[PDB]
Amino acid sequence: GSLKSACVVCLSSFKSCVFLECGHVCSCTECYRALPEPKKCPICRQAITRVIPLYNS
Ligand SMILES: [Zn+2]
Ligand SMILES: [Zn+2]
Repeated sequence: GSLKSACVVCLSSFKSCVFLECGHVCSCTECYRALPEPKKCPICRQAITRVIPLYNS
């Protein structure tokens, strides 16, 4: 289910982040950090104001 579960940026780590405010779950944590500034969601291209773990903190 890699379309559903693999990070859409590297395709090498599982998705692990929720992007706010757009709400999309598309990226692992390393790819988020690596995103060029200003950081935008790979899915919808909205600015990412905050990252929270998909695994509930
Ligand atoms: Zn990744
Ligand atoms: Zn988005």
